[PDB]
Amino acid sequence: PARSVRHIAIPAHRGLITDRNGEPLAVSTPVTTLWANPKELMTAKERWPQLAAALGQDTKLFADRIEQNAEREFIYLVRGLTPEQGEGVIALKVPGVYSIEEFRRFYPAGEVVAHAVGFTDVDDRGREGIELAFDEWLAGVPGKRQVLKDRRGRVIKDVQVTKNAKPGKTLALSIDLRLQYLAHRELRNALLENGAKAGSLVIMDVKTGEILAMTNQPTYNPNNRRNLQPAAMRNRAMIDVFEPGSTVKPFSMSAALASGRWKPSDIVDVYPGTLQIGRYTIRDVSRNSRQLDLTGILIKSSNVGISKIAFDIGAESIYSVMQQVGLGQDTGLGFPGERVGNLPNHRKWPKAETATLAYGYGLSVTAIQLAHAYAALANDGKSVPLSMTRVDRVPDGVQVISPEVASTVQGMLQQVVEAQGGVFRAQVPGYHAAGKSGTARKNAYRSLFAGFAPATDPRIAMVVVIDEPSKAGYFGGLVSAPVFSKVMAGALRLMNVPPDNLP
Repeated sequence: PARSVRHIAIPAHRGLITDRNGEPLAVSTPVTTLWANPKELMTAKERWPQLAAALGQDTKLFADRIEQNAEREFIYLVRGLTPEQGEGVIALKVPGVYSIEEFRRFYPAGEVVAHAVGFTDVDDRGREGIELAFDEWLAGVPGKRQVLKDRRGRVIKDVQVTKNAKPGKTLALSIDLRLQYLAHRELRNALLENGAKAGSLVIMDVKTGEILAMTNQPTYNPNNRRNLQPAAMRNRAMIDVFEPGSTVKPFSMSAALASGRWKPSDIVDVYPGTLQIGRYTIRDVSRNSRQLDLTGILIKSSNVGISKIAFDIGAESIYSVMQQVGLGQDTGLGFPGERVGNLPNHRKWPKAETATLAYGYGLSVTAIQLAHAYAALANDGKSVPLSMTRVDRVPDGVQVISPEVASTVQGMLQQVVEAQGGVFRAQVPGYHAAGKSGTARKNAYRSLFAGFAPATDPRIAMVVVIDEPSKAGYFGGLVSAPVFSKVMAGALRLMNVPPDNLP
């Protein structure tokens, strides 16, 4: 053809991702892509080696790429390039060679919030994390303009803009970058201290449903993804599913206290620390007990004690609490690769399954779902939907556990924390804290700690997961208690929460 009118897309600026206080997490930054019109280059062959060398490219390979891509009017040369870096190559005045400003994401907090924020592909489209989940919101709408191209498809005239570009929208996450740094730093130190391979830490605001922090290890620099492995890319808090084990006993206990049949001072005989159910044997972590009250069943974490309570109240009451606080359920966050786990139902709950459910072997959950469940218990038994975006108007939420029962369980979990002395305590200085440790079998396990503070008027729920630690104590869950202590202490101070353990 002697001429053609073509479309050129006008790229939109992608919206700013910030933390809840407007700290930048994902910023569209100007980049200059040197591009070439092969069809024009074929007229200036004596310039090629100076160009090649200016692109660090091999003179013969470059001359080859230009001969092969010859009946083409566009090739990329250096799609990275900064504002200026093209100007030095453009100063060469080679015919068929061009610079443009595009946009490319920069992630100022880097590895600290890699999994939450995610990243864009080389086409500036969401690939992982928030970047993918909110791609439409952030992307905006490419503009378009009509150009008249000569017989090489090079622009002679701009005819009209047919559509102006619409910038993408700013997005404020729920994430508090100050708490995220604290969590990231303290999880990394715990994994080193404890010789562990991986882990997760989730912080939630129990009143708003907001995810204040979500850190996984290992992590990755989203600015430099060259030699990344699947291990480091794994958003474990949302995709690793596990049996919550001892950490769900508080839900079983909530069902017991709602039933009309149990009070905290009631006694169960758990001797001799086993209970046979046909061919299955329930076995306690410690087997030195006879009578325990309901608080003691959580302090000792007796599987037999919670199983005997379950047989009495029926699995259906326990299933119903676990379902209502979201265990094995869709969070609605629509994060890419987010797992829902599994909360088995039955018409007729068999005896083995009644017990296993009650001590957290019947089901599978994510660290996010476990944090959300603890939020409901901390929030006087009211569940508030999860958010990874800043919550200005708090949704209604659902009363799933009576405030009275929630208050009683909170007080039992404070006693669980007060029972542990020494270096593996979850005790939070200046505050009353509440929580339950646990292990999940994968020999190897995940160390779990779930809790909330302040215990008498809760603000923050936290789940710690430490994947195969090497600190081989009898109680593997306690490896996660000091991390909870340090990160809870820091989070309450950063959020100016008044101490509830004064003299």
